[PDB]
Amino acid sequence: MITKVTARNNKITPVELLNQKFGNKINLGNFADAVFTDAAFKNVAGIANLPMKAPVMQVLMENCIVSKYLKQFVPDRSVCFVEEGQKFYIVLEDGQKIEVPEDVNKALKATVSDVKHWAGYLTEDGEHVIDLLKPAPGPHFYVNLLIGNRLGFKRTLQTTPKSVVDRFGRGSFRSHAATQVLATRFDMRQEENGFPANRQFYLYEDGKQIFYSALIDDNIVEATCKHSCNRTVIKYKTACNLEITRTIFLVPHKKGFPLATELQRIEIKNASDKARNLSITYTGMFGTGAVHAIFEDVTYTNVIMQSAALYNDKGEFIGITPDYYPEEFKQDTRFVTMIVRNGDEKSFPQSFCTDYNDFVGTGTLEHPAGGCNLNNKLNRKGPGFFALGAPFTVEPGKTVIIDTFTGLSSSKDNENYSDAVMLRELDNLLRYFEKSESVEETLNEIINFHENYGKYFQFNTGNKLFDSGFNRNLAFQVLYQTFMSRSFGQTQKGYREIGFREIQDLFASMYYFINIGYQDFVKELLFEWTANANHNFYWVGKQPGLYSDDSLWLLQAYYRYIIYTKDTSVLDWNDCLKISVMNAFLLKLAIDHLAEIATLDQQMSELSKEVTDRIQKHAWKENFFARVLINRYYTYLGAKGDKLSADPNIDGVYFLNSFAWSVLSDVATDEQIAIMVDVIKKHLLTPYGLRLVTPADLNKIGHYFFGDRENGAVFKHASMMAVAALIKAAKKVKDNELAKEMARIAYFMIDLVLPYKNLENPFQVAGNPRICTQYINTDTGENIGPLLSGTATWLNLNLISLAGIEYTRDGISFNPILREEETQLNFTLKAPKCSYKFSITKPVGFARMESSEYELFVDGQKIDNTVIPMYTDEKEHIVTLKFK
Amino acid sequence: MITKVTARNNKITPVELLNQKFGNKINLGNFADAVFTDAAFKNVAGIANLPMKAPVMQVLMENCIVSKYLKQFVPDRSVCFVEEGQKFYIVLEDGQKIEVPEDVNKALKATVSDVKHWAGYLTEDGEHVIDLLKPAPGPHFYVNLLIGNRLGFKRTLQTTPKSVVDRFGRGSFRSHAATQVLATRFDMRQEENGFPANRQFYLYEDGKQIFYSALIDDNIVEATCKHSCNRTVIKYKTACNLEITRTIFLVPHKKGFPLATELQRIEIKNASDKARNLSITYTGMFGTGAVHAIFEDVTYTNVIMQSAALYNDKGEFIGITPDYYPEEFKQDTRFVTMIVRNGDEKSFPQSFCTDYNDFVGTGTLEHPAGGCNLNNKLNRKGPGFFALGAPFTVEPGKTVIIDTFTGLSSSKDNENYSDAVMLRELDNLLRYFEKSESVEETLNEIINFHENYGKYFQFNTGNKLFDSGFNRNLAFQVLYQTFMSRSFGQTQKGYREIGFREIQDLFASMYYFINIGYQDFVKELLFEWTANVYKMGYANHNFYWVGKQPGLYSDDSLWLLQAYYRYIIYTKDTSVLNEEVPVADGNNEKRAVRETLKAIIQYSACISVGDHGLPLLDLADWNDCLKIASNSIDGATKEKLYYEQLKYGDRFMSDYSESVMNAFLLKLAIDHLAEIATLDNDTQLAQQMSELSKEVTDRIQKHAWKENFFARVLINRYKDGSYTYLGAKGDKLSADPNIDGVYFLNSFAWSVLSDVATDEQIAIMVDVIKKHLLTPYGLRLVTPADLNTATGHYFFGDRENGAVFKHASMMAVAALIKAAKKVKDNELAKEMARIAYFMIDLVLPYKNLENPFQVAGNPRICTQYINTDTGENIGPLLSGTATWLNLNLISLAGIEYTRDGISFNPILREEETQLNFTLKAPKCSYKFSITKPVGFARMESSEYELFVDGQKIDNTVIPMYTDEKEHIVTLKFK
Ligand SMILES: OC[C@H]1O[C@@H](O[C@H]2[C@H](O)[C@@H](O)[C@H](O[C@H]3[C@H](O)[C@@H](O)[C@H](O[C@H]4[C@H](O)[C@@H](O)[C@H](O)O[C@@H]4CO)O[C@@H]3CO)O[C@@H]2CO)[C@H](O)[C@@H](O)[C@@H]1O
Ligand SMILES: OC[C@H]1O[C@@H](O[C@H]2[C@H](O)[C@@H](O)[C@H](O[C@H]3[C@H](O)[C@@H](O)[C@H](O[C@H]4[C@H](O)[C@@H](O)[C@H](O)O[C@@H]4CO)O[C@@H]3CO)O[C@@H]2CO)[C@H](O)[C@@H](O)[C@@H]1O
Repeated sequence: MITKVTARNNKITPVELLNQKFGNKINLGNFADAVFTDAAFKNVAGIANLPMKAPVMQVLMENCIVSKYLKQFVPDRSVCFVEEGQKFYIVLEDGQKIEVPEDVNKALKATVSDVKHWAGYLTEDGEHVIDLLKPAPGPHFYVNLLIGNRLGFKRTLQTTPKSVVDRFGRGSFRSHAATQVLATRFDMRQEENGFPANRQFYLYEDGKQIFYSALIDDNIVEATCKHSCNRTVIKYKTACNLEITRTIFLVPHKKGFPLATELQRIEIKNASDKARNLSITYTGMFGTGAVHAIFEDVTYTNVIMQSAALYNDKGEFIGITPDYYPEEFKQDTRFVTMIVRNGDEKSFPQSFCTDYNDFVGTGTLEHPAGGCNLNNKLNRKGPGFFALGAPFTVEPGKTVIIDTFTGLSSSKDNENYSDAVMLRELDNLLRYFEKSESVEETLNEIINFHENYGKYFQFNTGNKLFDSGFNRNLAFQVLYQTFMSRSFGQTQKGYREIGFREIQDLFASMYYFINIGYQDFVKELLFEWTANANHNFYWVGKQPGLYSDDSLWLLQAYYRYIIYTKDTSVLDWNDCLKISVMNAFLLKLAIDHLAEIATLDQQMSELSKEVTDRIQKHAWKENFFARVLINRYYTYLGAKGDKLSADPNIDGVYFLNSFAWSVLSDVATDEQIAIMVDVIKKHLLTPYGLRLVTPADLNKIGHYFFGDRENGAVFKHASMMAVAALIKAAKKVKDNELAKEMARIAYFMIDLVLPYKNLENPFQVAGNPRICTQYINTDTGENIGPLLSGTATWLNLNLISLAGIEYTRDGISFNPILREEETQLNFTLKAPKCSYKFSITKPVGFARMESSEYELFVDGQKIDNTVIPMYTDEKEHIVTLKFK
Repeated sequence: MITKVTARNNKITPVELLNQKFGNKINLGNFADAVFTDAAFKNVAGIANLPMKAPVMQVLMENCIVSKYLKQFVPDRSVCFVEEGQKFYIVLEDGQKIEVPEDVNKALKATVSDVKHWAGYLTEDGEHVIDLLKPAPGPHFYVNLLIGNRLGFKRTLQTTPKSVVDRFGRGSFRSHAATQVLATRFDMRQEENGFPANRQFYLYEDGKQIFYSALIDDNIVEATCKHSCNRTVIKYKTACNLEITRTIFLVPHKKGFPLATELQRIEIKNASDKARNLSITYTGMFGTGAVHAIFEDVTYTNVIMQSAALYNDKGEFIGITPDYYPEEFKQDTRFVTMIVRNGDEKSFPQSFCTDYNDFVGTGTLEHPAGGCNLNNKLNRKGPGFFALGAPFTVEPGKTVIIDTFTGLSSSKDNENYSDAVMLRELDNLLRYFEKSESVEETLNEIINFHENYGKYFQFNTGNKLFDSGFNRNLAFQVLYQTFMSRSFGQTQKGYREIGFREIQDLFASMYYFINIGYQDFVKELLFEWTANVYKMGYANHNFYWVGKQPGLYSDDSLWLLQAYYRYIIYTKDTSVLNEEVPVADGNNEKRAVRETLKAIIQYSACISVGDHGLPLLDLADWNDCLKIASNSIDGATKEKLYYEQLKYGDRFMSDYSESVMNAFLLKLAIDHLAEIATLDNDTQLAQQMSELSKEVTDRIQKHAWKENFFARVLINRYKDGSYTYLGAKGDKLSADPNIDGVYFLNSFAWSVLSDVATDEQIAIMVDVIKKHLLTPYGLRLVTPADLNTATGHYFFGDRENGAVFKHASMMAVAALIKAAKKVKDNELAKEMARIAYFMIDLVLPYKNLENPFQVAGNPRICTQYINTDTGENIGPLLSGTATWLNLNLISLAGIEYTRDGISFNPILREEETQLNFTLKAPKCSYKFSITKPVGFARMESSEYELFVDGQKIDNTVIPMYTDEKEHIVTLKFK
């Protein structure tokens, strides 16, 4: 009797119904937004001719003038705007082209001003400049990830602090494990990582509120955000003529500092002719110690703690701390402090509030009722809300600098802990940043650390956006994922520890660490993983012996480390495949790796010959290597004749990782690779990339709609593993025509993963332009989070492998697979005791050493041997490759 | 180097520093608010002489005029306002009383206008009228609880819907178990039960936004909320001259309706001379099916679902539903619908939005950017946000009525479920409420159900606020807690099932149900609880659809007997005693009630006992924070380890700590079933238990009576014999230099309730109680104690560390009232009634409105405990307090059901001279009326005359009449 139309419908879209109605009459261009005027969907309102896909109608409807303008046409009939000349017209379906009124014309020119840049843009350094007024392509697009630095300090892996910062500075900030410094929010929307107050502040002038850092109002003229490598800067310009600048970053560790400390510097310049008397109120919510109780018992979280005030030597209030009664929540101690600088004169906040209800009162968080006058009451209960108030004058031209210090001390660093330990460490901190210049110096310390960390591998291509993306941005993400695994990002908030299989992240970061003299730290990591085999850990281990794969990955870390350093003085993967030929390929590589490890230190050389011939005989099911080999009852899963498909047109399930790992372990013969590549291109290759698996009815042996995650998505970690295999095969195989095709697919799939290209057509693609995301939805092509993904690790490994580098017993095996369009490729490479300056020239077309003729020069002299040795002479070597 | 001042460590308060500075100079009155002008706390700003404690300075600082006025005095020096004459003055500490400016005087008169009513007020019907502008005394004070009605439908207890509504209509709404219809919020603040959008709406006029139901702005003139029995009404009046009225209530169940449906009727009257063209946008967030994932994986909760639109026969959009992919989240199907009425013409919404980001846009939730023009896009992802838009004209004088229908259908009612089942049921619903009058009729159906449910017991005292509080409000809470236990309120949001020991709630509601002809439902409940008992005598600890954790906590089983006893005695219905009920042990096996009650007593008396005869404690008992014993055997560990020793009757091989509380429960359980068996025409089973109680009693009173007080846990486990017991003189377990031992209030209470303690023992325990357990804020649960290695979780005053726990303190009052009727000493009896009435005045919700910003709580609903530092009544609003407060007030009024009928023995207050109440029985009625002179009076001591329909009976027992006529009972104390 009653109908149900879901979002996924073979039905027509607004833009399709715009073309069906106005296609022949007006000129619509390559792109055009539109929206339905009614709930029955019979009519549309649209705008013709945009420079890209964008939600222009959405932003148009925010203007009241345009909404009320359409009232005399919609919803009874359909309409479309058209930009003939510089004056806008409205087209009715009954012919007439009416010239729109001047106020309606005012909006339409302003709205369609810079649609090509609505998603922001990248600098030459790969920083994302964002406009706070424009809409987001998705929940991760305007997000930045910050990280501390605990290198050369006790337990780096567990203690290094971490925080997430969106374009308005919103989010949350953590110390060791899941310990919250600022409150994380566990609500219905991805967009809300933190409690809304976190990091925000108000400014008042003579009683009235004139500013709120999370509210763009009529008084704000310019408002931009620049996300960069390990800091975020947000600028504003008011109509009243103030230039406000927020800078957020995490403090790197010094002797005697708190375990976790986040710094926000707020500059305020008075650009007008007269001086102004203002006041700041800085707000935020501390995270609870009793995180589980937020669900089981919110009233418990409130009664177990109380607010406390902090005072220096001179009896001056400096800030607020939450004080807990239970001993288990006393092992961490939080704080927030403020320091107002006014040229020479440092000062502290003169008022405070610690009850959200009292602070907001009659109003809202954007316009509190009790915001100017704070009541200075310490709350007997939680939650740990705070507001720190201070007045200041700013003379005309001069700038007032306000520095905040939110943070945490902990028993995990200090033996015999108490709140007294936090009090010592907070003093150290406030002493260190006494002088104003101190903060700008520590920032440049951070900036330089990363610029210098990235120097291990630097592409000098023509495309500046690729170079910065790889040299700064990707390098950083791979660093970030070494410490954090998949534990903390925008939407990744709940308890995921450090995962055993995220040792994978080390495979890429290892060479970067060693080359800034942290070979010690790389050893420290290896052993901490080696200690466990277990499936998870942080301080102690969780879900022990759960997954079959975990143990096997460890060998690949040791192998990579040992081979690079010559240091012998050291000694299932799919989370939705509940029912392993993959593990056979891991073990085979693990056996053959340790064979190479032992020689450098006959048992394993023989063993691999047995271990291989087990798989290739029984696991090779005619057309494709199997995935799960059932010997329990249905003979197998993952080939021709498994009898487990959910597609009339496809015979069987085909797992991409069965191909990938057969090649990576050197099991599959050239005949088998050429057969699997044809299977891959038929089914697993889509317009949006290589998908993880073909359709399959696992009920006879889901959670997501088709396209998301496991049900047929382009899972980018798995697809980068396939590219790793394709690149390996394109170097080795006999057939050059196959080699060409495998490199064709590798570079095709790389262009769908490189973050910077997300800014080409961003309201379709989304993702994040500086940070690799998890998967591409195969209905929309939308890059979906989280921002923590093995994609980056393997994207890093792959680009370098394409560039030619491959570390072996004798040194570097150099075998570059350039793009068919590229004629030049240049990159600097570092080694522990030397450097290299690589430079490859080739004619247009496919070229590799196994087929094409070439000359290979190292410091003049011309080696026919493709291996380049690891020099220890402390000098930049010039390597040149000329393909004929 | 750096100092740390905590809230509790902070020496002087602002009001104390106001008195230290202005005490001798000005007159400050009994009450006065103040605030510190600086962070060092050296100076204060205050207002002298308020009619009660109130946060007046807070509300004063919201006014900009007054904030800037103080800038020329604070923060360097201290200040106080004083109302000398009708002009306000500011007093400096350096003498001068300066007359404040006229704009500052304008505010101060307006602010201190009605401080006596800032927390609202109660009507004569016990409805709480609330002002949306004034601040709340606490997070539960302006909250109301709503409940559906599944009586005479499949699985009442599990399927009855429930919702919580604050003064702005904010909150969340649930169907069976923890299934969310509207989104619950699991955040940092108690104040936020729901997603903020839930139940709110906007109104627009000619492009602009002119209203938001959760924002009082300059355009709002009047804005009040009236919380009542099972509905909430919120009224507004705008400057532009609109009279907006929201009415929220849950629909009672009809044939073929959805399992859960919530109705909000929005009336909008145009009081002005000209007609207006407006539009409404109604918003809300559906609850996720994947509730766990909100914490573990928020992105999962979003991708597993998508929005869907609903259309009727005529191709007209009616509303929105969230559509899930996983089969496990397809077993419930949600909806929201709207119907705009404009006299004769009913209509549906013309637009919609389902992406929070698109709807809010550049703005905020209070002022969305995309609010007037909705984009009609179905979201491919969650979460389940919705906005339903409709235009309408309202002629001058006429009213536009908008009715919403948010709700849920489910497989738990319907066999072979799909989304098609929800679609059938939504049609039924929208057919039923087609006519406009229909909704006002179903409301009056609800109102009448409760007015008529309450008629079981009605006080007709002088105090109207007491009467309505007991007759309407308490009655309702006790109903609400029968269905919901402690599962769903404002702050009680996480998974708590139906607890076995919350059968206690039935003890009070039972007599109300039977007297509206739902003796069937009362039987249905009894059996559902009884089901969870095993063939042995132990039982499960909790349940919802299936029951779990058998014999885990030691008390649970024993409470069931008190339910059966109370039911049987009231109805004389031994036919329940011979009925077969599904066991929790194995197979599809039945056993008779007679043996299910025989086994329960046989377990706690013979099987699971210790050294000195009394029952074992296993893991724990009634106290949820008394974890002690090492290695506790489970109910079916013992059913496998009782078989091990033997290779009925003989005791279980252990030396575990014996719960002395459980000994009193078992003793009453044994003595109750003794009374049950005799009435079940049985001389043998009565003779079985009659002897048994004599043995069961003399076990306790000999070994458990530790000189000055009955013990709590009798530890019989340590070989060396250091620790002989817990809970008396000489236990050697106190954490107070000035007190010898731990003293548990429930050890007193249950010794009296089971009729174990002699009059000598009661008089001794009452002196112990008054020394330590009696505080200004009531009877506390236990004295300080180093039970050690677990240390405390709460500061002193909250919950377990020395709070006045009101469920436990009402159990103590039950004992005090019992003892005040029976005992020989009238001077003791007097004193025990003195304490009973003292503690009752700290629990009755209506008295919270006397000094509410100190006391908080909630004026219509009993809360959990009183903090003994502040006197603040702390939530949650679901508490055994109400159940026992109900039992206690009735027992004080004289009523006590026995074999022969009503044992009438009233303990009036010493101030009261009159007391009248109507009582209902299954086949008759009573009109009680007691007159006495000022002073203490009881039948055991004072002389009296007792009249029943004229004639004067010397027998104090009044029989249960079956003549269908109102009997007049009169008591005159000389
Ligand atoms: O394997 C590849 C890669 O995966 C990354 O792993 C992800 C998976 O991609 C993803 O499918 C999986 O998701 C969970 C989800 O987080 C849970 O919340 C959800 O829980 C359901 C449960 O399944 C139901 O039975 C129950 O009724 O409700 C709950 C929700 O309340 O289950 C799904 C899977 O079934 O999450 C994985 C991460 O945990 C990894 O990061 C990477 O290491 C892997 O290599
Ligand atoms: O006994 C009287 C009465 O109690 C009511 O029960 C309440 C108790 O009053 C209350 O003290 C208790 O509080 C819990 C709290 O809800 C839990 O969240 C919490 O959890 C801790 C845990 O203790 C730690 O070990 C762990 O590391 O962290 C979590 C928090 O993340 O534990 C406290 C107790 O210590 O809650 C009880 C409700 O279950 C009952 O309703 C009533 O029946 C009793 O008569």
